[PDB]
Amino acid sequence: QTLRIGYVSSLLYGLLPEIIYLFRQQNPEIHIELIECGTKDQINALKQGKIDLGFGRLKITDPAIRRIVLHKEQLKLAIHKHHHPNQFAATGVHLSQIIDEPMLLYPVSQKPNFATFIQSLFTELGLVPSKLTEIREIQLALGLVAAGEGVCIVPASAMDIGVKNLLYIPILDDDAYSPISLAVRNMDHSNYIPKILACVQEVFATHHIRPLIE
Amino acid sequence: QTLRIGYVSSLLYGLLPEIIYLFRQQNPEIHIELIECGTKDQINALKQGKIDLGFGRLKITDPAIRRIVLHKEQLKLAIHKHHHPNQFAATGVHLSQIIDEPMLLYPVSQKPNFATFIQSLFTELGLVPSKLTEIREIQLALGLVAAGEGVCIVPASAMDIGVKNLLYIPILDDDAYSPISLAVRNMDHSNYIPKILACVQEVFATHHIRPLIE
Ligand SMILES: [Cl-]
Ligand SMILES: [Cl-]
Repeated sequence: QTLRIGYVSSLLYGLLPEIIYLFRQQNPEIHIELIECGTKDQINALKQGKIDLGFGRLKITDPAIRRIVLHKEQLKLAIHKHHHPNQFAATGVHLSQIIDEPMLLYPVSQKPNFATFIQSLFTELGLVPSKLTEIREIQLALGLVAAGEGVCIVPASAMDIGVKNLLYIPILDDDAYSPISLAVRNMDHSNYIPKILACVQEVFATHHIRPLIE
Repeated sequence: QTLRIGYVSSLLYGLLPEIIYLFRQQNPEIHIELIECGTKDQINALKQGKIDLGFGRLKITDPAIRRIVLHKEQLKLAIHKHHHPNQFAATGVHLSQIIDEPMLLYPVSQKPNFATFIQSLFTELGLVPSKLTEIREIQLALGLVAAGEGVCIVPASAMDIGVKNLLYIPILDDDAYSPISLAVRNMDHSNYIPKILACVQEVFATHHIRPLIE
């Protein structure tokens, strides 16, 4: 049997690869195909049987799809380490403090996506970012911050991406988090679902994190 | 005036963003456009005036293009930290030791590219890698190593990419390095060329590295 798992790349800096690695060692018989797939696109891919599991980073719902929320990652503002030493405290900023700053969004894809999500955080607060640029993928955006192209809001795990000379400052607003979720077809009764969820639990426990399931 | 700079993303984990940042602060008047462009594609882009500077990671020559070699990055084998504890010594491996291992190449693009370069290192030694898979971009490949998909040869600066649970082992063969080079049109006499080269020198000196120029 072949298990097709959709994922977004920003999740590769967190616990997901560990989870897949553990699943694989526990289930060596199963052939695993990892497939890069945007969060919205995972819905249709699941429906059409092109993937069996979808790991995504923003909330999208569908009646045919069960969304299993694993964890909420706090958002951070990535800045060049010498950018605004006084007005951007290391203890954190509110989104209201950064509307004047050149801001990098990601990815470049058909919307809705993480770029529209981040924009919505401002919109629901009645804030308007003054300059937005859409960048292909998160790692590029962080590279461009270091090169002097402004600021970029990222999930906590992106703090470890190896771009030099950055600081990652907490975003203080309540709604500023990215949910890590696992999507599956509602009428899929395969044993790989409880098996992968068991692996999620083992890895989270290893790291002293309680997942939002159980 | 607008300065168009081509780059490959793997260079964002090294000194390049610092260099661009310094250039920018020293030359605030100049508008800078950073453009993602493969190393071979930078040749034609320079010729057609679509970029003015091309930062690449493999050796490609053209009579109309001046190639300025800045630095040579040693290659490393990225492995899951528990993969072959005895046969892959942390002190280093020869390419001959890894031909049986599932190997991830990158990027997926029209050849020649870094994937064909890495393949050529084996070929010139009379070695044949048993299983090669081409992956879209370096960060994905490293994520897939962590998830259990095998091994991946990367430049030294990619050791800092934030994928968890990897080890990066020296490749011992003499030809196993990636040259960082700056490409320009031979008949381009703009002052941004000596200016960016001066910035390269300042940043390298900051890091106690002697560049291969001067
Ligand atoms: Cl992205
Ligand atoms: Cl790449």
